[PDB]
Amino acid sequence: TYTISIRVYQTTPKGFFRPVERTNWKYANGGTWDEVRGEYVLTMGGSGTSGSLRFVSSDTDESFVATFGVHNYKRWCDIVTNLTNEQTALVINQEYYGVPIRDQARENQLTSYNVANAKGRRFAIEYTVTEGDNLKANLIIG
Amino acid sequence: TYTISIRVYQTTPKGFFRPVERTNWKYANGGTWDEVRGEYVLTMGGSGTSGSLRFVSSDTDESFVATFGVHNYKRWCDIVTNLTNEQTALVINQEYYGVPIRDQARENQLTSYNVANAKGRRFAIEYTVTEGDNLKANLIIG
Amino acid sequence: TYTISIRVYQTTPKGFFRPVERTNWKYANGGTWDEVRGEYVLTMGGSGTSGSLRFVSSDTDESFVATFGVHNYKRWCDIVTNLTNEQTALVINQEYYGVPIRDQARENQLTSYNVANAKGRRFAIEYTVTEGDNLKANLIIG
Amino acid sequence: TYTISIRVYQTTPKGFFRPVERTNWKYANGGTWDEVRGEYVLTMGGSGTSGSLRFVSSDTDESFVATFGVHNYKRWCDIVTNLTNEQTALVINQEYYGVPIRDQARENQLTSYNVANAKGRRFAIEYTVTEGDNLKANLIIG
Repeated sequence: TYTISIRVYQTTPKGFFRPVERTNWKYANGGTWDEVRGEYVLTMGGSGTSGSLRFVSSDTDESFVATFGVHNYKRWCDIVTNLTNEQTALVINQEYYGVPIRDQARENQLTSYNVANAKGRRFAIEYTVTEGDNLKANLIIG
Repeated sequence: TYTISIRVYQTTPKGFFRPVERTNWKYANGGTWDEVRGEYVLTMGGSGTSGSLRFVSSDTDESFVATFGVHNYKRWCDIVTNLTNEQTALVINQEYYGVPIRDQARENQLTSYNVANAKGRRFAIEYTVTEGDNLKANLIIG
Repeated sequence: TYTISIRVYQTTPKGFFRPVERTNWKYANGGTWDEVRGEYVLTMGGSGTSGSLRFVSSDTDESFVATFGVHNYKRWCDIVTNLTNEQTALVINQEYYGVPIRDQARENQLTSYNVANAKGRRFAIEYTVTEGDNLKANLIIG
Repeated sequence: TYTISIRVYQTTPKGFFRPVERTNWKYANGGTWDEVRGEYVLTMGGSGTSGSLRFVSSDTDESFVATFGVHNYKRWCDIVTNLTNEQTALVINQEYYGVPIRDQARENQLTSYNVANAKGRRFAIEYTVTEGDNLKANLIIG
């Protein structure tokens, strides 16, 4: 059993990102999202699946989907921003298992990733514990 | 803009269902899930989309997905239980837009629905406000 | 270190009780409230303190304070209802350390307790795990 | 009726502050805490009362209590850090109605306040809406 426990950091009072969606991919017996001691915890039965979180800032018309998983026993992550209204986390989560560019992001098995939106704001995932059964990550909103 | 505000009633202290997933379908400019005063609020851009909540009772190996939406300007709902390990809310929500047995349920535009799992536990949705932009429902776990 | 993990059951769709307050008494180095996997978790460094939760049903003008703690290495609980507007959880929690009738409730070290309000609705605390470091309780709203 | 809607910004991925306590003072018919769209909402019956939030970073042995209220029809705020183990939000909130050094802070009716703990970490409250029934504030953790 894997857990990925995520701490969210909003670094500037410019805009306000709120959680709006949390999804689980169907592989490796699925998985769950729990809130535990102020953290978002993704639990998976083993390697080969993932889950996504979407955050929205209605004040500034900004949003992103952050995806976390394990591929061949190594943690991975990605962030997608500049979302269309059709790009919910339900949509994005699935793309990592069929869309070549997204497949590659998962295959990269990154301990850290960052991307900025068209408005200039950067988002980052940083795994602080990168090995073992209880992985930990910071989700940093710039 | 539509909202569906959901109050969850867990009625029986045998097992414990916890929220594990909340999804948004991509049609009608998508949507969001918010927690508001102890309720789950699904907000949608217009008619033709939906969102799902999955609950799991790990103590008793039980689970269900409850889906809420608006089809042709009328509210709808459905519950799926006796889930396989592959049937996350991400999977189930999407099935309402392509899978015949799910399409028909959506097209029924029900104000109430109930189902029992193999263990005999009843799950129910009852809309308490069935008209207008701001709909309300009870989700009752038996 | 003690934890008391509380599962809330709302047994009837009549009214809707929502969480509005959570307090920690100052003895035995205080304590904390956490949300963990859908449960309310009170953590205390040792015996001799407590914490309170207040729930309100605005629909029906009902409310109660539920208090949980450990006294001389035995768990205790109490519920106060028919609250005046001045009886917040901050107020009620403290009364178990100075008010004779409340002191007695704590000294009783109950594994279960129930009380009904003037409107006829009953509330109950039921400890399902009554011994050890990780205590568990059902909070049942009738 | 007053509301104070609070957005929490945790700006630095060194340590992690989690919400552990939320209290309501007894004056002006008390009040409630609600979670609304990712924000903390303190609702009060009238002028002359307050509510407190405690946050703890267990990883770095840091904590603070942030208090928000209305005094003589003007909003006020304060932060207390470098807390002893006995100083829960239950304790701190009550001190604003009897303890001279706390009374004076409330009477200042501040729209903004900041303080640093012994480790040099800054905590700040800034009201973004300073007039009317529905007030807004940022709680910024440095």
